[PDB]
Amino acid sequence: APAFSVSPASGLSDGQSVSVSVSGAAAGETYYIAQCAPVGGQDACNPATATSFTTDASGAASFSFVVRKSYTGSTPEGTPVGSVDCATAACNLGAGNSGLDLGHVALTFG
Repeated sequence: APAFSVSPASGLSDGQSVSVSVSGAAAGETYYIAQCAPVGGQDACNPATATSFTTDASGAASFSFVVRKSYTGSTPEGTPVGSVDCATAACNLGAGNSGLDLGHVALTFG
């Protein structure tokens, strides 16, 4: 129903920025946009790229974001495995709340 896409969805380089656009929801609902990837241990998420936004004009939210081939991630169990990479594993950028699920774009590194 809602809309969550990113211009550059492939061929992303460490540091390269990406364009994100959220048009579908509406004023009266918050959302959390973040990128996470599993690790040889369990799972890790990026804290620096951890940001949130809210809808309003017909539920629109377009802004400039960024990506990193490898980002310092950490387990959610008090176990900071260390840094995380997207070369051997894949990274997924999703954005939404527990009540509404917009979707996520699978990032690739060619």
